[PDB]
Amino acid sequence: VDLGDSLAKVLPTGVKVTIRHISSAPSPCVALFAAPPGEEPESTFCENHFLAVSISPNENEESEVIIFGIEVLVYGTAHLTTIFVSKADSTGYLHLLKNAPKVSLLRLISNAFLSFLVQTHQRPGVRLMVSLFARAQNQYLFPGSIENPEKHVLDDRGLIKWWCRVIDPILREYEPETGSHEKAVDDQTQESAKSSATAFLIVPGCDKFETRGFFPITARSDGKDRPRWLNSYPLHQLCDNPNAPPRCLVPRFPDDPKTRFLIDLDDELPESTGAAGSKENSGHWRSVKSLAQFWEMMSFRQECSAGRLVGFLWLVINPPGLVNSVQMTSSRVASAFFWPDTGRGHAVLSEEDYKAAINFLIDQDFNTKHKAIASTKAWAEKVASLADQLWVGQRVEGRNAT
Repeated sequence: VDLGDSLAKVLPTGVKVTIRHISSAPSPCVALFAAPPGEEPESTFCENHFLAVSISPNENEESEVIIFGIEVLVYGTAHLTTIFVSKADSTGYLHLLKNAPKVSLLRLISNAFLSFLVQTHQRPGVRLMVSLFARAQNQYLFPGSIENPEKHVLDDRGLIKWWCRVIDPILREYEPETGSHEKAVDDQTQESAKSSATAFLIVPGCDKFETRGFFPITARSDGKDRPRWLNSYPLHQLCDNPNAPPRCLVPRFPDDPKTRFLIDLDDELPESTGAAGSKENSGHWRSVKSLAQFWEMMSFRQECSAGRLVGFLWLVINPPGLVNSVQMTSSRVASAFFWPDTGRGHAVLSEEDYKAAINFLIDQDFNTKHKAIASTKAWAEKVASLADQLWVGQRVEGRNAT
């Protein structure tokens, strides 16, 4: 599968953009889930992906300006692939694109990029998850672009609805499901031979009725027996032991408001925890006693109060030979699998060079058209240098006529 070609098929006819997809090779990382007492963490690898999208305000000119950046982290264990969105920002210069149709190009791009990474990181028989948290914030990517009067940002509620609309078409390429802890009918052999999926959304502070307000309108016509959007956390699909302490049941992503909370709660534990032969290693928090209580208390954190909201999204995909009733299995040992490389970027950088590529971009300026155009040329050359290529990326022309 080709990213530029996938993208060309969804972009409106005549829309021309340039893409640079850089990635890093899978390298060992800290587990997404904390280990329960007496066990080691699951062996976990992470692969960084970053897509920069630019336009040329005048064709047949070297002049490019970046309009969008999205970073996606792909985690792998023996039993779970996790595709996590870590960064996504615009610059506000998309308007410089002559004849730019009304559909959110940024939505189409994000959809296509995630779709691409799912197709190329899907392993046979292994559950795959797309995940993100949605909230308005100080995204690293493009400093000064906030001063650009043409950059239009959404608030928390708008971002949550936006991200669900990004996820919805990915979700609906897969078969409906009936329910994990639901009746064991003959929906077992049906949903198993085909790739299936459900989307899960939680917005702490919002009840089951208000939360449905965030769902795409497509959800109105799904049958009661096979909903595609659910207001809950898919615990039994993500965790092998739903009875382990709550600190083990929630994934820990970079810069995530919920991880910030997890870390504060972890600090309520005695420091004797983790130490050899410890008697203070139940892993139980002081102020929060269950997973249910974790989500409730999330709603009182800074990111969820005084008018702020954050939405947490999990798209859980069950490949053929797997239904949503099959509980997650553990790869832990009591106290390296095959990672297909078909969705690598235009440039595969070392961990060090990838960091330098992102940091260089962050160190640039996007306050005005002229400064952003200069920042774009500069970053493009830096990437080329790190990649040992003369020019990185490719140009894409939309083909979608519908």
